[PDB]
Amino acid sequence: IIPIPADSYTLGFIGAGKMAESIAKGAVRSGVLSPSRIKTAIHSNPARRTAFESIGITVLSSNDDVVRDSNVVVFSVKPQLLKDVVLKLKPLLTKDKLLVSVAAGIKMKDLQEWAGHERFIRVMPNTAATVGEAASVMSLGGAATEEDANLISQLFGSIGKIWKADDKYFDAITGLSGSGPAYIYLAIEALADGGVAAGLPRDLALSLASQTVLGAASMATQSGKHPGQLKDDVTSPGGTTIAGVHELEKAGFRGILMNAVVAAAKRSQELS
Amino acid sequence: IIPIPADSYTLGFIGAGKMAESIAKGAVRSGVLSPSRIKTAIHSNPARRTAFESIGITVLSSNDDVVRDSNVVVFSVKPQLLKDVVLKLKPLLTKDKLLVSVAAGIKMKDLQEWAGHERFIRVMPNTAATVGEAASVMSLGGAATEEDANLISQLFGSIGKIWKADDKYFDAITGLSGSGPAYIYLAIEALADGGVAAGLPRDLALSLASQTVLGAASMATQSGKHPGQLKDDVTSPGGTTIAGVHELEKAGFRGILMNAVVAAAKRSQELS
Amino acid sequence: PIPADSYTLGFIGAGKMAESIAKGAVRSGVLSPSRIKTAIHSNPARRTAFESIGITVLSSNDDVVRDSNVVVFSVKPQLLKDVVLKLKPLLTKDKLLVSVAAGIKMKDLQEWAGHERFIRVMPNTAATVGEAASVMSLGGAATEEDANLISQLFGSIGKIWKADDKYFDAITGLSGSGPAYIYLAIEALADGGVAAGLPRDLALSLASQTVLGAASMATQSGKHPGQLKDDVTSPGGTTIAGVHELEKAGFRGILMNAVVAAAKRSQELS
Amino acid sequence: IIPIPADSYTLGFIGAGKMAESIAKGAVRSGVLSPSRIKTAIHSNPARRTAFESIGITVLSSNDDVVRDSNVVVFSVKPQLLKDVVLKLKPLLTKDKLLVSVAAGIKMKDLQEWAGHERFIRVMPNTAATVGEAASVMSLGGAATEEDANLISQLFGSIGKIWKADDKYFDAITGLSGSGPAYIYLAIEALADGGVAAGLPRDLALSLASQTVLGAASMATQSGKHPGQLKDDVTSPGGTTIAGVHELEKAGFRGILMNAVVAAAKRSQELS
Ligand SMILES: NC(=O)c1ccc[n+]([C@@H]2O[C@H](COP(=O)([O-])OP(=O)(O)OC[C@H]3O[C@@H](n4cnc5c(N)ncnc54)[C@H](OP(=O)(O)O)[C@@H]3O)[C@@H](O)[C@H]2O)c1
Ligand SMILES: NC(=O)c1ccc[n+]([C@@H]2O[C@H](COP(=O)([O-])OP(=O)(O)OC[C@H]3O[C@@H](n4cnc5c(N)ncnc54)[C@H](OP(=O)(O)O)[C@@H]3O)[C@@H](O)[C@H]2O)c1
Ligand SMILES: NC(=O)c1ccc[n+]([C@@H]2O[C@H](COP(=O)([O-])OP(=O)(O)OC[C@H]3O[C@@H](n4cnc5c(N)ncnc54)[C@H](OP(=O)(O)O)[C@@H]3O)[C@@H](O)[C@H]2O)c1
Ligand SMILES: NC(=O)c1ccc[n+]([C@@H]2O[C@H](COP(=O)([O-])OP(=O)(O)OC[C@H]3O[C@@H](n4cnc5c(N)ncnc54)[C@H](OP(=O)(O)O)[C@@H]3O)[C@@H](O)[C@H]2O)c1
Ligand SMILES: [Cl-]
Ligand SMILES: [Cl-]
Ligand SMILES: [Cl-]
Ligand SMILES: [Cl-]
Repeated sequence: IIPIPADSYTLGFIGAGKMAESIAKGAVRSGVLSPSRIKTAIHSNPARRTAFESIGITVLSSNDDVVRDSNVVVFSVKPQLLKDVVLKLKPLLTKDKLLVSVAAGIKMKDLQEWAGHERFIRVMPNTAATVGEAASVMSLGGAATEEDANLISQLFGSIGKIWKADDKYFDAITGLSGSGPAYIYLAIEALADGGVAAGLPRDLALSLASQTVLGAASMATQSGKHPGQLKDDVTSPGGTTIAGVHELEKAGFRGILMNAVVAAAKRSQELS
Repeated sequence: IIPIPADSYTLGFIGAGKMAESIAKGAVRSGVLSPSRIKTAIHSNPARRTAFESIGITVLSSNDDVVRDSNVVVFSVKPQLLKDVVLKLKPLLTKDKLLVSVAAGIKMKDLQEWAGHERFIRVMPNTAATVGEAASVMSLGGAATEEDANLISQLFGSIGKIWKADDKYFDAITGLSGSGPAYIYLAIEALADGGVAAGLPRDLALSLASQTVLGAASMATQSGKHPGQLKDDVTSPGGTTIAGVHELEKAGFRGILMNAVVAAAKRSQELS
Repeated sequence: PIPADSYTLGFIGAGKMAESIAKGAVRSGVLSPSRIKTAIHSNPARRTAFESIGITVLSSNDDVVRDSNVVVFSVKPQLLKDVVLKLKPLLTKDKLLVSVAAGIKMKDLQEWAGHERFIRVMPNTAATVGEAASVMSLGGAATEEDANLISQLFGSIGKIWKADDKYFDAITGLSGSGPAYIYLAIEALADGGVAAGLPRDLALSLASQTVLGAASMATQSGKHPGQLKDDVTSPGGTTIAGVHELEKAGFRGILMNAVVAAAKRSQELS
Repeated sequence: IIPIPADSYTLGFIGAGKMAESIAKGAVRSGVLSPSRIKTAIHSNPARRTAFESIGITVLSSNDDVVRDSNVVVFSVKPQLLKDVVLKLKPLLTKDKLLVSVAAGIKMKDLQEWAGHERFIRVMPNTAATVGEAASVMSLGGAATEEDANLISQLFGSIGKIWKADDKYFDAITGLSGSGPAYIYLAIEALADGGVAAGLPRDLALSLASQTVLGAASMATQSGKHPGQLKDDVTSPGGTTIAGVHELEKAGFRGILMNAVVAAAKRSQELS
């Protein structure tokens, strides 16, 4: 358990997919890494090779070589393939290398058991990694150090925001930040459909809907205020906003969103 | 109707309130204007003086002096005060000066009638102007030129996005982009409440809820995809997301949001 | 100007609300009983109610008006117009007039009296225990000092704010009518406790005090109600389970509906 | 089992948190205790030291010292920490010291077992302790005396009202007076939103909502009347109040509150 060199470490991705590509691009963009400090290896699809090579990243010929050449190893394969991937690599997974999993639904207890050591960090990012606005949460294995956590905080900070939490919260996280973007995609479409129903052109309705949601969320993220207070700030007496708000409350809007999170969290738990 | 010099016009705010401050800051930040080209005047509250002076802007002693010194005049008082404010200034409202209203709910027909001429642009911004993410729409009076419009686009482009539309769409705009932020504040709170109901800490639930919404909206704004495509991208077969989405659909989530927009737009119309 | 420390107050309509205001003003020292007058109508039990507080009961409404710097109209609303018309010669501009009548607008008050030195107040039922929510509106000739005087008076029986007359239908639906919404809530909470196995007496005692406490927190804490709700909803706990039931059912929207309906009814009546 | 000296006993808090601070302040305010008769010890957060010292209370260096110096010991740590805290202190928990737990959801049977004796009182307060308007209930362990009960009644009388009940009622007490304040916070916000929907300014709507609720509860507390009679007193024929009440009854308002108490009480039982 030697500290990973914060400014010069090399990063390897096992599973050269979309999430790996997003993280790589983000980290290159933010200057946290350069392409020469990133490695991956393809599986069956040769189009993935091109994706990485075109951003300056070297694609090695096996998972084993990626691990050998890396200080930090990110496992970014589909969850149901992760166990075998880790077991095959296990002789190379020495405690001087920080391991990271972004696999949905795979618990730290299992990660540590497969790898045979506890210098492991789990991250649950979300789809908005692609635009640098992921909501990510990390949980630390028994031997991950504070400096390991800072390294991962800086890396994932390059594709959005990143918070820390106990591993036991990750089913609920999955139902909220993991699954939530679909709730808001529905909301955006519905708001646009509402605009069109009220007489607006469809291109404008959609443009407004998307930017309205973006603006409101940016207020919530930057203002330091409770969402109730933000709502209070915009509801003028007897005005349009409160008329719309009343329709939401008549229908139990808040309880519907709560239901969705809860159902999604419960599903996460059922899928293990 | 002399063209307003694009690179040298002076801007005046009538009503030195929150929205004026947001616009002024934005325009100074973007480099559209320098503080020396902006003027305003205080009403009763001397704290507003400080707000403007601290960004380098000169506070004159009356609304009349602001108008005299300005090529472009933005009316940013509360809507129910606007008529008397304009009537009092009318003699100074010569046709060489471009007039702009940001007042919610006040139609172009009335603006033009109060001012006595048609070189008037209406804008409807929203509350996210404070963080530079407003959704704004402008409509042009009968004598507003294409160059006048470009000037106003550039100015409102500095506090978010800005689109153009006929005045007859403004009730529906008001119900969607004007009132919509409250719908999303409710959504954010409810997502957080859902997280807590599924066992998350509050501080984390709320941070995730806000950043989830922000991220999803960023994906909608940048991806070029229809919201249904985005929803398809994240709903993996039999997974957590589609479980949550199904709960939303069982309850008619989309129709509830449509209802809110339609009701808000109908209220806008009823208020005039 | 009405002498702030020495004025005399008259009640026209010696009912419950007049009694509550009289007691509260006596208790706070804003008035003494010797500075308050009223007159009975038909019920002689009202005489004993006022006399037992040290207040003189005069023999007619006319005498009450003559002897008073400030005149509070505290008869039922449908009786107010005739009462004011009968007294109109005595309603001189040196006397401040006040109505606590539900649903009667300032425009009508001023028209019946023939002048504009008139203040309207909408209190509520909790005046009885010194916890009213009250709002005042000022007629066209009511002065700032007149307003202060009324604030002091209604500050003795609860809280008092100022608002334009045009808000009073909505006020009536919220603070006027709202107590009944809470009485339902209290009963329901108790019934819920009994349904979960609690003894009735204890269920009811807990319900009332839980509501009292929560409202005291909202009043004193300086926090938004959402923040207060956040403070008590621990992760996966009992509180968020209960809140989730409320939200599934659209609890908030139901209370909104009640306020809106009540306000609409106020407008329709008035 | 020596009686605790009613006028001179010393009180110790284990767990120097919010509830401990509320109880301390209430007891000082009412004159039941003086600050010199109260002791506590901090854990990790030194801001808690300042909170108690600023009330005149001595902060000792360990839990063990607090116990040694106290006749009455109040356990005010989070419930999931309580078992270990009591086990560690057990050698000092002699029968001459009255023990009290304010921990939510921890039964008398377990308390007695952990401490190794039955001179134990359980109290369930609620959040309004902060303003002296808690609804609290106590249950008595097998060796708690009448004089012990009077001592606790007096103590908790200083932060609200306090009743006695068998331990088997506590899941339902938790769902009603423990959780109930949230139900009322929703109600207060909803009433305010309703005011705004009916045309009121926000500040006034919220002020009125809060005081209306406070008033009505004071009437219920002081009047000696059944809530149905209080409702009958304010519902004039065909008037505004009955119009509002009818909307409540149409929607099954009473059943919804009953549902919330029941669900909360059931959750309490499930959490143990
Ligand atoms: N995508 C998101 O937005 C998001 C959000 C949160 C979490 N995640 C998590 O991120 C992980 C990756 O998702 P993704 O969307 O990027 O998946 P993906 O695009 O399908 O990428 C997975 C890659 O792994 C490769 N692979 C399969 N077997 C392999 C092996 N034995 N060794 C090395 N590579 C192998 C696949 O290549 P072939 O196709 O050639 O077999 C594929 O390129 C998942 O566990 C997911 O739960 C994703
Ligand atoms: N805020 C938003 O998010 C938003 C969004 C869309 C549209 N709008 C619109 O923008 C306008 C301004 O809103 P706002 O929130 O900025 O309001 P605000 O902050 O209250 O600003 C109003 C300002 O006008 C001043 N004022 C009052 N009477 C005046 C007079 N006769 N002459 C000059 N100034 C006077 C007020 O001063 P005193 O307080 O000192 O009297 C105050 O500084 C409104 O029409 C609103 O509909 C706002
Ligand atoms: N009580 C509240 O909580 C509350 C809340 C808000 C507003 N208000 C308003 O306050 C007003 C009074 O209500 P209240 O509940 O006190 O009514 P109340 O108890 O019935 O008393 C009104 C009194 O007026 C008397 N009266 C009838 N005709 C009269 C006349 N011509 N001259 C003088 N007095 C006459 C009645 O006499 P008899 O005894 O002979 O019948 C009665 O004692 C109402 O307008 C109500 O809307 C009350
Ligand atoms: N708050 C309420 O309204 C309310 C209502 C009813 C019941 N209760 C109950 O009252 C109890 C306390 O709640 P609370 O809100 O007051 O919690 P709190 O504010 O978090 O207080 C807990 C305190 O215990 C300390 N602590 C942790 N481990 C300790 C140990 N081993 N020895 C001594 N102290 C330790 C903590 O210190 P650090 O900060 O350093 O960790 C903290 O100061 C809970 O059991 C709760 O169920 C609370
Ligand atoms: Cl509005
Ligand atoms: Cl999914
Ligand atoms: Cl809880
Ligand atoms: Cl009524």
